[PDB]
Amino acid sequence: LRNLPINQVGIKDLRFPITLKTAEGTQSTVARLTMTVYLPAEQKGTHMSRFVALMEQHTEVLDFAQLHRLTAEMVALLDSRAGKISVSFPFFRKKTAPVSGIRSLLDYDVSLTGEMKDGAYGHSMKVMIPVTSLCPCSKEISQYGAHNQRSHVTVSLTSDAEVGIEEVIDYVETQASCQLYGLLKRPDEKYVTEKAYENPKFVEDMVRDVATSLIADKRIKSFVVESENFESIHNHSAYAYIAYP
Amino acid sequence: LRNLPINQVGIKDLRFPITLKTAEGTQSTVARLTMTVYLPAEQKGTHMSRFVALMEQHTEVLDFAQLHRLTAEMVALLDSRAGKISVSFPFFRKKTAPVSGIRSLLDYDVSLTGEMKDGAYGHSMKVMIPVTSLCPCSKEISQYGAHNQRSHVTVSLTSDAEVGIEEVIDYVETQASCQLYGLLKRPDEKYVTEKAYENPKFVEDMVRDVATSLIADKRIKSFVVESENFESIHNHSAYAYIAYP
Amino acid sequence: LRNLPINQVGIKDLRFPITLKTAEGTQSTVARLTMTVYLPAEQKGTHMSRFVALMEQHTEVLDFAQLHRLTAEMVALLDSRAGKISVSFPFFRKKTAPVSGIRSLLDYDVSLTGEMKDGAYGHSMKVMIPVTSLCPCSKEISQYGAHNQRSHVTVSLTSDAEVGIEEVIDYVETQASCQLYGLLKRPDEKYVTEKAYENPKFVEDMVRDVATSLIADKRIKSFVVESENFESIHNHSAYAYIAYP
Amino acid sequence: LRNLPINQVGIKDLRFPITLKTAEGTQSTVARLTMTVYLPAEQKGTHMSRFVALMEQHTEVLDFAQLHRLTAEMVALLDSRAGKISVSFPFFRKKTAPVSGIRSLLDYDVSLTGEMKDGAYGHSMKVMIPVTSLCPCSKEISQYGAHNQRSHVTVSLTSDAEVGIEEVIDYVETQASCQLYGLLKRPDEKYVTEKAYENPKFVEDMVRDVATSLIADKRIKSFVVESENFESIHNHSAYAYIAYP
Ligand SMILES: Nc1nc2c([nH]c(=O)n2[C@@H]2O[C@H](COP(=O)(O)OP(=O)(O)OP(=O)(O)O)[C@@H](O)[C@H]2O)c(=O)[nH]1
Ligand SMILES: Nc1nc2c([nH]c(=O)n2[C@@H]2O[C@H](COP(=O)(O)OP(=O)(O)OP(=O)(O)O)[C@@H](O)[C@H]2O)c(=O)[nH]1
Ligand SMILES: [Zn+2]
Ligand SMILES: [Zn+2]
Repeated sequence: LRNLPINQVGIKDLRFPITLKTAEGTQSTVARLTMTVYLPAEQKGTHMSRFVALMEQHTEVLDFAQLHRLTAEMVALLDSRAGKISVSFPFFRKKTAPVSGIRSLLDYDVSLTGEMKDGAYGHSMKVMIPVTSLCPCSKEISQYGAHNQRSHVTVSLTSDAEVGIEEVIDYVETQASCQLYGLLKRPDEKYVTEKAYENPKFVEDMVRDVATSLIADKRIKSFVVESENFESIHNHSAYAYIAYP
Repeated sequence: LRNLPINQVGIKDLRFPITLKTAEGTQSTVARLTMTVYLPAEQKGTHMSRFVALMEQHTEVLDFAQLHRLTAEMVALLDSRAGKISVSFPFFRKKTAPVSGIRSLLDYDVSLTGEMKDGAYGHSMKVMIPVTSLCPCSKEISQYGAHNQRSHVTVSLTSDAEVGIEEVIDYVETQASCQLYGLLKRPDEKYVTEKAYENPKFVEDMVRDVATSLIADKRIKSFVVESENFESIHNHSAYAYIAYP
Repeated sequence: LRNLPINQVGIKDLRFPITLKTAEGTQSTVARLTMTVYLPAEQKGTHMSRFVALMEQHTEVLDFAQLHRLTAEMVALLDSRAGKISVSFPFFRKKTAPVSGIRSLLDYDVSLTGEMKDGAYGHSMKVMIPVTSLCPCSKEISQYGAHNQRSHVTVSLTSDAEVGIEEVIDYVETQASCQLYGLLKRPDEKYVTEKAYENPKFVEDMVRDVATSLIADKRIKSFVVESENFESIHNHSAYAYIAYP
Repeated sequence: LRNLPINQVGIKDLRFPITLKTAEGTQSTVARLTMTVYLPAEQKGTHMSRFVALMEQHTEVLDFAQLHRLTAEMVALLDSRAGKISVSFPFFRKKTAPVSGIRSLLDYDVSLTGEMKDGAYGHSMKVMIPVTSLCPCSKEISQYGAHNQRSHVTVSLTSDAEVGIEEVIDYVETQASCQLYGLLKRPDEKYVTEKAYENPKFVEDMVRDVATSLIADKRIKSFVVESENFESIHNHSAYAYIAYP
């Protein structure tokens, strides 16, 4: 009576090396794990060591399948009817060379969750994409030139089916006025202006475009899209988000 | 070209100094503000300048009523049906050492949110109370000693009636194995050490014990209680939360 | 023999409200304090409560004089021949209106140190200034428009004599292609492009210009100047610094 | 127009995945890189693209020698007399629980720096070891219990000879009231709790005890030892450092 069920309990912010397999190759990274389960009213404690125990044992590559695998095994190991694992980490993508084979690397911040309710599995995903946004109402008053600044686009979402980290990166960068590339001389600098100068976007635009994509994709049962446009003109961001449904 | 509502759009993390009135006095602090409005589909973009305007003008001491006032004035100006203000800040309170009674400030992190949805007002608040936790497992099994650590309890709740920040602080501080003070003399430090060793609590115990107090407060419609213990024997945290309902 | 003198010891990251007096008015803020003293080889411990004790007692406005005052009083209170106090906090500046009396606020991150060696006082200062830098080699390849991004300029320095937080802000913004103002319509936006478009600067330029000022000022016995130009084109900064002498 | 040398100029916080070789094995981690060169007075600007180039090309396991190799290759390419590379990263090591012997990784933060000054090479390294501290004052004065907390010991040193990261870890872990492990079973947790209560240490004691070990290592020319204890009875830290010489 006095004691209540605890929605979730376990470890949080355990920093752990993970080798990650996505559909454009395997890569090694450093993740930060949160791992928890439902604890019923009559049980005083969960078992804290078993969460770390699980991760130490499982040196298998982490993909969508392996994340289900761990999460079901977790509820198993700790004798609970529910629980979640989250894995946050930087994710790197190789961008092949638009000039002579000089291809740069770009870093993204990604976070995968896996959840077991009673036997039912559910997964969700969060990905932050840094982009170079350009303003179209700052080119409208100025005869020449415009207000350019770095902007971040986060995309949180839930699906029944597997959805690649990169598919989401791409969903976002497609709409990007111009995305972040690696330093290449004169050649790669000419067409970074013109792509963002004649089609520039606001914080409101960026969320709409990305949302439109996300509505289309029947796998995505729900999402949130945030864009943050760090005004160079003030020490504070322009911000907007959309949730669906 | 466009056909998508934006749930919220505005400025985020405007860092702004403020003067705050609470039951126990008035203080000067520094705040992060996020302020945003609903944006209808065919409307292309909100009016970013107007947020900042609103805040430069109002020099009024912040208080439950003032937040309401400010959030209704915000949807008015930017001409919108719904909107949100959130103000985050360190909050100070004067404490009394338990034996010697020497006075010292302790610091807390607060976030207060006002929301308007078609004339209706809601306010929620988040508060973070650092306290001490001491492990009952370590106490029991050991011929002496008990590992203890600083821990963050974070309460978020919603209410129609105003709940004082200090009120949420007392609910937590009371239940903590023991609480923190800036100033302690030998007898004080003797007191607190022994207090913790007498009243050990799992992360489960804290959130449970705090949740109950909250449930016993008719004003509170909903809450989350989190407790993170930065285990002094691990390099990760123990973590638990209860959500009501 | 086995035990050594400890250069410094005390409290670190004590978060405390301070009312700060500079030569353009008094303002209230929230500071983070580090406070320490030399501990000789024969002494096992310092006195940790006295650092907090001092701050609780002294509710006098903090200016250059008051910071000496505290620092000498500190070594006194804790019976040591040396020690330092540092105070970090955000500092706000009122920027009067270039159009009809609509004047915005901008936040800066400042940090003041005070040190007593044997009786000799020494002070130093650190100030981070956010600026809107524009590139002049990105306007050189493009016929119209250029690569604009937010950049941060930190200025650390030591003086015999008082040097105002604002004098340093100004030293930096003078050289600024354009500095951060508050949102004003059409009027204030026209001359934010032209000031940074015809005189744009790199990371190397910004450090040189600011250094030149700092060499001039006979009060400044030494400094460091850092500029960080967060490339919107990559998730990593362009960086440079100069130390003198 | 210009007449001022720049001590260092380059890119900062390039976030890059790496493979690292140490005495006890080879691991995959993620790194922040800062790379910079000396810039002579009348030379206007360094060549930012070339830093990134250098790193995309070299896929070699990182190791003491490789850092040297990389920093000499860097001044070569950018055509400069002096320069600095610094690589920061989480570092993992496999530990053995003290009683049960169960294996678990603990995580550390390392920063390795190479510097070239006119053909001469220097390397320094910084390392942060989380450990447990337990107060001897609290132990003494109290009829039972001792407040303890997690604490960060941070060692920075310079040497002509290579010092293994794990070597610096062992110097600290040994002196800690007790050390951390990811996995502990009851007997293990019993062990560590009791170990700390037996070997209590002021922040003064730790840095002192660790400093001595360092002094006893002819390879180390200079060092700083810091220890921050996140006091479980306060909301600020105790802090001390020794600098040699
Ligand atoms: N549930 C819980 N356990 C904790 C906390 N802090 C803490 O040190 N522990 C340690 O973790 C233990 C929980 O059980 P455990 O994971 O070691 O597993 P167990 O001994 O119950 O059985 P096992 O050997 O089958 O895993 C407690 O007995 C205690 O020693 C906490 O806040 N909550
Ligand atoms: N020096 C030191 N003191 C500590 C640490 N941790 C800690 O709790 N303390 C507490 O702080 C005390 C240091 O003295 P204090 O500031 O209370 O002053 P005091 O009792 O020596 O004399 P006072 O009453 O004249 O100030 C210790 O006795 C201890 O209870 C630490 O790491 N170093
Ligand atoms: Zn325990
Ligand atoms: Zn103590």
